[PDB]
Amino acid sequence: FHSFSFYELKNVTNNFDERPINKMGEGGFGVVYKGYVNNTTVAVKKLTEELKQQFDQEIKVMAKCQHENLVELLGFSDLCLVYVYMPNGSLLDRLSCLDGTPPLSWHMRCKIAQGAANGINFLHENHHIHRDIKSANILLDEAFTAKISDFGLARASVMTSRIVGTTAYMAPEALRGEITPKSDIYSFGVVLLEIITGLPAVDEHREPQLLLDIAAAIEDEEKTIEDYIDKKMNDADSTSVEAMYSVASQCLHEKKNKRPDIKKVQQLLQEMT
Ligand SMILES: O=C([N]C1=[C]C2=[C]N([C]C(=O)N3[C][C]N(C(=O)C4=[C][C]=[C][C]=[C]4)[C][C]3)N=C2[C]=[C]1)C1=[C]C([N+2](=O)=O)=[C][C]=[C]1
Repeated sequence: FHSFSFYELKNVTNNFDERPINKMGEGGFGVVYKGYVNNTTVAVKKLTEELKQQFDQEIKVMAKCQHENLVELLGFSDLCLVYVYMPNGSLLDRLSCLDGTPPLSWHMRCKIAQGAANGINFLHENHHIHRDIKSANILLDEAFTAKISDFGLARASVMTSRIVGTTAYMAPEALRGEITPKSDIYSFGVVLLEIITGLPAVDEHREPQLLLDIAAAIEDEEKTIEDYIDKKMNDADSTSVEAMYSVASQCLHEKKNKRPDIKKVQQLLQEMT
């Protein structure tokens, strides 16, 4: 950790230039900018007291959660969080091949899914619920090691009146204010479908619009997973694919109690390879 000056961060972000190439992404909770400090390329997240909680929620969890499959926080400071730069961005942007990056091989996809499961496993073992598991919050380092980000809106492992998260990924019970680690499982389910299909979780111009409903159609023998396997790879085999799809289907059980725990997800993803 460390305590950066707002002016230093401002200086290394070209006055937080809200224009891409120093900007690199934007959630609901803030904007992310590229920076250089201590000869280290960094990410700078600039973030009513709700927002100030998400800052300390990020610090509190990042103060007591270091794992190979979680992003690393370097410091803080207009509230600003500083992270180690993830040169290969988000799983979402790499699945979509944004900026012309090569399609991820099935081999790398299988590694990213296990990494992502291990990061969720560490969170759940340390009595944290992420509450916003999605391809955009799985980041990729210099070796394409999966790194879970955005532990804002996380909570100790109940109902809330402020339903938060990303609709296209959220469990039914989470959409009704419930807060259970089994919500993280369902959302990871949607991530596994993104990995298999290369399709976004919501596409306004697509029928169906939600990848969730594609999942349901396949369970009702009206679609097939083979017909949805991402065509932008040459190293997929049916066995590993339909084994990963099996994990996603178990993850996407509408009834929370019938979904596996993150430990069983990890095991099933290992058995796959
Ligand atoms: O670094 C954090 N995030 C982020 C990091 C990010 C890197 N990029 C750029 C990116 O992936 N690029 C990929 C390669 N590119 C090319 O053009 C290319 C290269 C080879 C062949 C063809 C094309 C362009 C650059 N985009 C990013 C967004 C977000 C981060 C964020 C947080 N966070 O709390 O938001 C925490 C920890 C780390």
